[PDB]
Amino acid sequence: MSSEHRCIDTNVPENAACYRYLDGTEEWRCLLYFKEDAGKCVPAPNMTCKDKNGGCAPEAECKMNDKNEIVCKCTKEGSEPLFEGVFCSHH
Repeated sequence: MSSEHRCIDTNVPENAACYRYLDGTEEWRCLLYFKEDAGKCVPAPNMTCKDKNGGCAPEAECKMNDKNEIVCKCTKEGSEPLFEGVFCSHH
């Protein structure tokens, strides 16, 4: 990820990613196969797309793979997945 969007204000939970937006706000999200609860990212090995979009960014498409794997897709053109699609960004 680009250095400008690394978080610098938030003490990020374990097993979470964090993105700092242009407006100065920061958002942390648990990594895939983890689920958020009060500041902790709990292991969630069989979470599905029905539970908060599988942990994929809200604007992403979540698909279940044949192996029961979560596949996030960033659909906007020139959008690319960060952290396997927990966030989607331009380039």
